[PDB]
Amino acid sequence: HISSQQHEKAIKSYFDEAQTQGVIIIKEGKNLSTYGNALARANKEYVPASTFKMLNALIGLENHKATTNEIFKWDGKKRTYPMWEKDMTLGEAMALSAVPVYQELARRTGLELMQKEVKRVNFGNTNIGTQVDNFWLVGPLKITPVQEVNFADDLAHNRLPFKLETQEEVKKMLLIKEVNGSKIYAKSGWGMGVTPQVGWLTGWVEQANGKKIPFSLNLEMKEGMSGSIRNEITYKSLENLGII
Repeated sequence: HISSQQHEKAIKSYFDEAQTQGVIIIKEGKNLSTYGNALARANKEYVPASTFKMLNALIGLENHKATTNEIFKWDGKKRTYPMWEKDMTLGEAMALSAVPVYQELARRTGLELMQKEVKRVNFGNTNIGTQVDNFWLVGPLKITPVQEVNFADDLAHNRLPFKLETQEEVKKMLLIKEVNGSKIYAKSGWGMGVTPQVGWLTGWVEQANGKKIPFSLNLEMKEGMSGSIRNEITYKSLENLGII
């Protein structure tokens, strides 16, 4: 029906119109497809930012540093956003991307265990340095858009080296949208403590027929830019390709 040239032009325009540079890697089966207006970003390293929360959650749950029902109490100190000044579960913190909750979880895990677990799952360059509570925000941990879809691919198919239940627990925390029988599971990310700033939206679409299609949107964020563009560009691309 529609030509590859046309799909590539449309996706590229989604990034052009947002006035940013980015790429969206789609994985169908074992085949990777790169779309966007800056394809060379596919194999470049960037901090994972909040997308790391997926692995942070897997590690904490596997090593019993928390349960899926445990309420992390707000300590009462001012936080960057009012929505974060409340008591929440890992799952609510994932949806709100509440860094404080995941920094606490990382501290429970501890530097030694964290470095060992990141090495074991082979996430990005696997280096977390010496600060257990911010390595995914300002370095030294980095990962490429290609490694992100592959990580998303593994999780969606329960192939990561964690118990089946642990992966299922975390996957339930990532449902962000339902469209015509398709479910989108994803984690957004936005590293503001780095220059240039990087935006993410990694995950997968589960189609009605059960097929899972992983993706990874990666672009440069600019001050005065709405975080929802990550989602809007992802949805329009997924739709344009007929994925959802």
